[PDB]
Formats: sequence, C-alpha cells, structure tokens
Amino acid sequence: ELLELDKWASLWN
Repeated sequence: ELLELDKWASLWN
C-alpha cells in the first residue's frame, strides 16, 4: 500500500 510501507512496515525492533 503506497510504495510498500518500506520493507515489512518499517521493521520490528
């Protein structure tokens, strides 16, 4: 949805 949300929705950390 709209160029990704970059790389699995930001990233879990």
